[PDB]
Amino acid sequence: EFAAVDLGSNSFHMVIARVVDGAMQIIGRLKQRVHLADGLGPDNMLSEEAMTRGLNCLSLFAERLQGFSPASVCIVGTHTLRQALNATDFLKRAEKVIPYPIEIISGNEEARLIFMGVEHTQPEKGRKLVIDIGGGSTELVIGENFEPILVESRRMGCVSFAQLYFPGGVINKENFQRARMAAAQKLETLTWQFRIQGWNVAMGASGTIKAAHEVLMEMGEKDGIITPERLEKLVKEVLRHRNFASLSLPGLSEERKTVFVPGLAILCGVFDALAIRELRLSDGALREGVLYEMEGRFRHQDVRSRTASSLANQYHIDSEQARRVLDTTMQMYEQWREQQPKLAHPQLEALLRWAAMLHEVGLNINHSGLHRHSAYILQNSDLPGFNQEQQLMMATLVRYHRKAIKLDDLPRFTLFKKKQFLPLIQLLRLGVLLNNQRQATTTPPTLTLITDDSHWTLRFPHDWFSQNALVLLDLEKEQEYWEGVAGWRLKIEEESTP
Amino acid sequence: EFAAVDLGSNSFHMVIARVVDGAMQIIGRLKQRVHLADGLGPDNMLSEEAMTRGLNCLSLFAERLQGFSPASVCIVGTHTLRQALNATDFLKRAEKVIPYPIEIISGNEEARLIFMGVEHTQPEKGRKLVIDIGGGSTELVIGENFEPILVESRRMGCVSFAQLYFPGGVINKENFQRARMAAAQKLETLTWQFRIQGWNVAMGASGTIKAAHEVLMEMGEKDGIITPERLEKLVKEVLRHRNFASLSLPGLSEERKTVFVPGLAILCGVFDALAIRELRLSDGALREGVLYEMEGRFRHQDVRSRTASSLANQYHIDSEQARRVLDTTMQMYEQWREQQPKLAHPQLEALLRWAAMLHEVGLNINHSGLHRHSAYILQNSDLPGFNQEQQLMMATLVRYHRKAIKLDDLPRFTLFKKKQFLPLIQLLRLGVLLNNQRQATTTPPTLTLITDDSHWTLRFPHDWFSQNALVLLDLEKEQEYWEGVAGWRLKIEEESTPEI
Repeated sequence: EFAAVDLGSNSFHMVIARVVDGAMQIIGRLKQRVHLADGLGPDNMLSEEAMTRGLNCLSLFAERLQGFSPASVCIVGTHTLRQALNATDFLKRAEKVIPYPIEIISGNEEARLIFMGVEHTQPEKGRKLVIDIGGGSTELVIGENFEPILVESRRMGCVSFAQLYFPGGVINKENFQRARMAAAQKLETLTWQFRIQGWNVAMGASGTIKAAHEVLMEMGEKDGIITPERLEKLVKEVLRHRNFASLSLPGLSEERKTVFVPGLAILCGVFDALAIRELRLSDGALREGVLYEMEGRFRHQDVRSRTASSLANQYHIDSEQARRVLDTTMQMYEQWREQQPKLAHPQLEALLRWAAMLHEVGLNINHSGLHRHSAYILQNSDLPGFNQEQQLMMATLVRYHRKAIKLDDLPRFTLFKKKQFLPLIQLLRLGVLLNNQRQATTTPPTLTLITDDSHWTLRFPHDWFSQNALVLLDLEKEQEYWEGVAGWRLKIEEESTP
Repeated sequence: EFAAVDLGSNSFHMVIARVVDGAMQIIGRLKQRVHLADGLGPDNMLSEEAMTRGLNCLSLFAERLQGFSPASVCIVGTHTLRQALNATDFLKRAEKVIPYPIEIISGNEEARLIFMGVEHTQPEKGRKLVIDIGGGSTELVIGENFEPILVESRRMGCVSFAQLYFPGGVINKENFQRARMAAAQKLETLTWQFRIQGWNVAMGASGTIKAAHEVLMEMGEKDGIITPERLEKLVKEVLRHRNFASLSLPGLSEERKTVFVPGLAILCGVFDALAIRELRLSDGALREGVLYEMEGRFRHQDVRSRTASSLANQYHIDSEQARRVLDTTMQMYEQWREQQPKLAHPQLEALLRWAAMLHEVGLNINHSGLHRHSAYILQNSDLPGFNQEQQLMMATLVRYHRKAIKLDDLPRFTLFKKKQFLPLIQLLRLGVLLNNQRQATTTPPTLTLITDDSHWTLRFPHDWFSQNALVLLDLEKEQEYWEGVAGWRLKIEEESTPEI
């Protein structure tokens, strides 16, 4: 029994499901019109009223989810929480009304998941184009057979476009055209690329496209296909009205009336830019993509594994070295975990494992400043399957893997605590250093790690450094590096005369 | 007549030559101890006394090069200038005693040129290992047929290791032992790779290795080869003495006595690390690499072209887009140039071209923040042929090619002035944006650029924007960007004359 929750701009959505004989099956769906993006202002601060509204919904969502284990639930946040400067404050307050962490995801991860949701709900063959127009952002993907090919997101949605192009809710040809051209403008750099890739079928998701389809059926269209001609009919109808408040289109809810016009403008902008001839509405979207992702992970299908393996190929990472560092780092990790079990968490363990595998990702840029270059790539790339904090954590572990360490600029995390991840930096630094000689590395048959808080002792075999003098110099340098970090101390020992 | 000069950490060097019927004819060579590296204090600030030694030598060099045009001289700076936090002060002071710009180059670039100098001087067949121990850095290169295969540089040299391991010039087994191991420690990551790669001959360059060779010959070794056994003989002779000041090995100058022991220690460490059996002395080194490069550049052969084409392959850059943006940018550049020709410079022209060609290098990191990611790769990668300022300038042009612009964040340059390079940023921003639609781009048949200092007017064909609405929106956003930059103004016009 799983649940996927999507904290969007216009609404918060939830889906609950189970798996029977390998097949997914929906138990319940929940939706509450929260208007999170409405509370977003000039300074990009969520208002106290919108935050109160959202907290009230998460308590209701937590009520429905009473008894669900953290593993059976995924809550994601999108455009509005990506742009809110006080996102952290909302997240922290949310902690007291819903016991599952909120995971902010990037626009390109959101687009990827929407595509997966459409693909899993709409299992119709062919290369698909997937469009999703939201309250704050718009996603566009071309893919086939659950494999994305092109993935994009743009900061345009019905809420933002309402304020920018329809001040006070005013409807006219000029306001509409400006909004439509603005939408095409945002797609300028991808039109040739998307059109030359092409698609067998185009599918549209979420509220704006759904309303467009419903108004068309109300206005006499014989089938549900959205076409350039039919969109022009919708525009003509819209322009018969002077304001969003008097937008009396058959089939529109009072709520949809506040955002339908800017949404339609973006939709027209999309069709204009990509020259879509036929678009059908999909019942799948983000929450379904999330639901299928979490389920695949219970079956040990984790796209992040593929992400890490593809990064290794893209950047020509020495796999033999990656594996040496991983083995060394994790041999020490198991001991650290053994001695401080309350601080060890499987999610951070996974991130440490990928950090070890990817610490040399920036080598093809330069060995000089390698930790900074590796961190640059990991922090700024598109990493399918990673949420924002996971991505930033992995980059952070890599950022501090060698040379002088001052933790002045350490990022804050809502999902991870310093007591849990600082020791992973210590472990990775030691794991890397011990493998400096690459293929010439002599690996000790045994290596004992003894921890007393952040005062660590590494005990090597009897007389080991007599044949590994350079390693000892590297360790003595690391001891000096740890002296800069308050609380950290490194001691090196060797087993005594037998 | 042309000359190559390098400002090292112990010696400054020069070579003067001329080309006769396809052949390089070396006219003369100069080596002068300056020991600039001794002036590097704990805060990495070059001392006044050291800067004065450097400037006095540059004055002498300038006089030697009287009548040489700037195109006929290339001066490069290595380790000491890379490390000096006040390098810019020294470079500004040098402007008054020698009229040629001093080009600081990376350790990697230095290593590459050293290998090139050995190859051009040692016309011998085979894959070569090249070791060069300077006063401040040590380079190790494996290459063949004038192409480097493995290129490395480490921060260890005969001047720097003197202070570090032999304080007060005190010589003893423990001090020597430490220096030798420290040199091996710096080679940790490259030994296996280098040893597997192998070489048909090992060549050594610069003063430390030349001194080791000269002392061995004076000791009676039958041939001039440096071997591990012979190095142990040198070490034993060295340890007989208590100080640099009393190092009476036959064949060492008083100047060489001050740095011979730490250099010897590094040499032993290199031999331990790479398992070298025989090291032959080469008389070619960095200055010869610079010299042969300058010569190729007269014949329009520039390794930077290969560097730019290699980056395009490495990062799968769209060549059609690169070409589109280059053409657009350079068509406006020629108009800019003709309106203020004094402000144009061949060097900066070449860097704008390459910036246009490589502005999308960071696309594999992300489509968003492209200007930042592209600049990051260009700023931090090894780019053969480029000096530090050229590399940073090229990366800077790319860094500012889109989005909000803030001139207060620009880096300083000794070689380029804002009046010469800010218009390159303006040209590139325009060239890129006019091609936003890629292959779907509509290229205007004409495009006139009119400049009034930094108030620029772009004049498009009659009625051009009626069929290119998105391009106008992009240009309007660019106009807004310039309105936030003092003195910069963008005006967009259409020719007013109707045509049939």
